[PDB]
Amino acid sequence: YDIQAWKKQCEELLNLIFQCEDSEPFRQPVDLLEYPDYRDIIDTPMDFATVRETLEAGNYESPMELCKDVRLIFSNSKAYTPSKRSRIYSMSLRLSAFFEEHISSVLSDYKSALRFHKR
Ligand SMILES: Cc1n[nH]cc1CNc1ccccc1F
Repeated sequence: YDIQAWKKQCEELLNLIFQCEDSEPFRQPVDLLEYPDYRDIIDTPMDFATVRETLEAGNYESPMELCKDVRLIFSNSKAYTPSKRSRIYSMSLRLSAFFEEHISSVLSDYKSALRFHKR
């Protein structure tokens, strides 16, 4: 029933993601000195610190918006990887599976609470 509960649920999930070793390449914006052509390939960079800061600033209205940005981290990894077997892309696949497994109930609970609110 709680329309606001998603926010703390997303903070807790982001805390788990930051503890997870697989998130290391995704915690901060990609450094252009390390990957000089990054912006030639990726139009909209995204990383977990930016997601956490957007959430803490009160700049997400729903968990769907946060999901869209987290999914952008993973699609940017798939777009920039030179191979489906690269280290960083393999880490992104595992982290994405972990994220999707945990975000499902957050999204479901929010959409149910909102449908109850508008009944
Ligand atoms: C993100 C990010 N973190 N660290 C480097 C990058 C750039 N992306 C990337 C690079 C190589 C293989 C696979 C990839 F997705």
